[PDB]
Amino acid sequence: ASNFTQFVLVDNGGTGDVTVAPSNFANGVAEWISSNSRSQAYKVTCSVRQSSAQNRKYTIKVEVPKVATQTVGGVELPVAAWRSYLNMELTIPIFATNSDCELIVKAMQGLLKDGNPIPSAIAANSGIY
Amino acid sequence: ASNFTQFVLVDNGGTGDVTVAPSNFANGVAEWISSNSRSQAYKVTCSVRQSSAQNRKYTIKVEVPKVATQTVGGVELPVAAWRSYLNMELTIPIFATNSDCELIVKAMQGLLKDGNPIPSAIAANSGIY
Amino acid sequence: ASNFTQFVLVDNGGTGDVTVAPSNFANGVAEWISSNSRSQAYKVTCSVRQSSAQNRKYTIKVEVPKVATQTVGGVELPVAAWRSYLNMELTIPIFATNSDCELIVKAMQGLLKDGNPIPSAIAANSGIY
Amino acid sequence: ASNFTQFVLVDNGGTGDVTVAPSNFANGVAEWISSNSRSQAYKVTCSVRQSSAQNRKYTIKVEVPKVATQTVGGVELPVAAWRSYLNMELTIPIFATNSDCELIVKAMQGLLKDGNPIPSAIAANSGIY
Amino acid sequence: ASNFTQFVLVDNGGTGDVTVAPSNFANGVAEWISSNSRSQAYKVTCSVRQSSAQNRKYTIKVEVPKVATQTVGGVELPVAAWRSYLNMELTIPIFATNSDCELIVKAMQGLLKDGNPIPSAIAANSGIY
Amino acid sequence: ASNFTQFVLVDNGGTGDVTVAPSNFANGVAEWISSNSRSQAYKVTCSVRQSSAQNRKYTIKVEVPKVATQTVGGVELPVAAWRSYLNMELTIPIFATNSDCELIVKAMQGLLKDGNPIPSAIAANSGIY
Repeated sequence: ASNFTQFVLVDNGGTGDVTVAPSNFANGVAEWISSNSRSQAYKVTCSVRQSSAQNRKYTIKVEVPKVATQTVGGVELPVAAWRSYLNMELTIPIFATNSDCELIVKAMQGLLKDGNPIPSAIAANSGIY
Repeated sequence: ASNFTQFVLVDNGGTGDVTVAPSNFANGVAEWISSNSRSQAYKVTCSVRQSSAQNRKYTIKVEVPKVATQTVGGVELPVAAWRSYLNMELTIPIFATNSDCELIVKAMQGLLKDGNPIPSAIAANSGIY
Repeated sequence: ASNFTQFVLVDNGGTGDVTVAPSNFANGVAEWISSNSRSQAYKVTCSVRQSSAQNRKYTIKVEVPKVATQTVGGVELPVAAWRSYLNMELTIPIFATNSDCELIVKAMQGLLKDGNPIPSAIAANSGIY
Repeated sequence: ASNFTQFVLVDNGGTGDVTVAPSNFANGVAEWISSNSRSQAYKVTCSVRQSSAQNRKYTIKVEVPKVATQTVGGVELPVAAWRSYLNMELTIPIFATNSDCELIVKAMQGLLKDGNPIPSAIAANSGIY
Repeated sequence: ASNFTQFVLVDNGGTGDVTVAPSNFANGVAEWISSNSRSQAYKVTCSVRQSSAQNRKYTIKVEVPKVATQTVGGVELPVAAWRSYLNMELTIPIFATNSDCELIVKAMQGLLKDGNPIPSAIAANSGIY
Repeated sequence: ASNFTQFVLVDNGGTGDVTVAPSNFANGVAEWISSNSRSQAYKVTCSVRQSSAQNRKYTIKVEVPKVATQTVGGVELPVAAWRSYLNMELTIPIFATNSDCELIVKAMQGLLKDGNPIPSAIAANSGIY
């Protein structure tokens, strides 16, 4: 069941979608990037290992470019002002079955579903109030 | 209106859905828990802070329990056999607009969407290859 | 093309086969793991290195679990009652051609072919008699 | 009945097979040797012992020669230019049944089956890629 | 689709072409080798890393052997009389777009094109004058 | 056989080609540049020497400007953000003949030929996957 394929990272209704495609598999770490320069591209990485005696840990990183007032192909500095970073670590005990892992995935999807407090706060440049 | 509202963490189609409701805002950490004992409850937390002069960081955590009944000293108690922990750290520059933040949210949603490589690998107890 | 793919480790006809899938490639050690619970999963690893100026060395390991349920204090977990461990080391001089390597592989396959003394002894809980 | 018999180590169709024959059983180590010159012969050994109170351990070794003629000072001798060495150790708990042992054997056979990653890598003078 | 595929390193017009095929990806270094013994094989390696915060560096290496047969202790072995080593280091800023990288590739191709000064000098065992 | 002449570094089908012409021969090091400012020009350098007792080494350097969003004739800073560097060293044993050197040149051309993994990865801002 090979799964290292391109996918739509940002869905805009079919027109203007952001697709990321495989770009590196060194050290077993899967990497996707969009069709941009490295400084302006969307980037996704994922790897999994045995973190402890009874846990496995998925390490997932996503980089998102700032698009407002962007100059496509230009040199934008400082780097920290134009990019957002997501560092996500999912720790799963070795006892969890496929059904348990499906439940965990559903939990993450519900956490980030549109209209829910966490995505609403992030999208509104706000905290919890 | 306040964004600190209850939401469906795990959507099973209307029956058996896991709902978490606001439970604490002490020390600046927003907390949600399911309607269970603290030993067996689902948990969601979220906080935001000025990580540096020009960046803001969201810290989001979710706990998924595997419930069980444990006999301790001849008495049965509701416990969790194990818990799966999700830890998310999201750093956003202060220069990001609302549209940029919406792009970040859509990126995360597309990352965790059903059928995509990372959720498929997590549900299948496997890495990316 | 790529040989870091999933393959059938145990061929139980057409139904009930044990398939292992790539999970990790850290430190140049390829690792395959079967699906469902990690505590009960099969494991295969392989790595190759230049052991001396004139020799290359393969290190191959396989773990076969006996699946069982553990119940301690009323809490049930999926575990391996015990595991069987295979450790293989194969040394091949740099002078060996592809034909020589194919001959070595055929030698190993004939070593483990059904009806031969060593697989018969292993399958019968017996030694050489 | 007896498993200390001659068997085909390398199956080159029907003509040119490499057969090894019993030669020695000293110190509980069974040894097979192919015919013609000992300096150029194939070698297979196998022994089993109680490694711990709960484990039995098989030690299996195979030597594959590269046949050549050595000429020193005008005197010609049949020698092995070099040898490939396989060392296998398999540990099986005393609790394993005959069915469990057959499963272990099938696991090894599937490990070395043609088209699988590890035999392909060995036969192609290659690692995992 | 994966870009880790075999390719013709030396094009002789269809007969006698030197082909290298993927052979290893351990430790993040992609390796290609020709269908020969390791002692006499052609070799290509390639790796990429974040050399600094704003630059990426490709490290590309090629080995061209001059094959021979050496008598060692009265036994003839396949060796390389000598090897020619090519070492390429290519540093690219993260701000470079795909078109910029295509310009880099075209520059290298034009640099090594038949009839040009540098390849003519290399083929003629001479410098530039 | 004088060979220090201008050549097409980047071929764009005859229109828009990038030509580099001789610009310096100090210290015996041949240098080519395009018709630009030194900060924005293509630059090629080449020299050869006896590197060791049994090896000669060609040292070849190429500088490529970032063209996307370029301001022709402008002051672009930092320098490291607008230029890519190739450092290529070819080591050839003193025993190699003209035919061997032609083979080495063919190897380099095949390495960098369009459609092959290394140029594809470089042009796609990607590694090996």
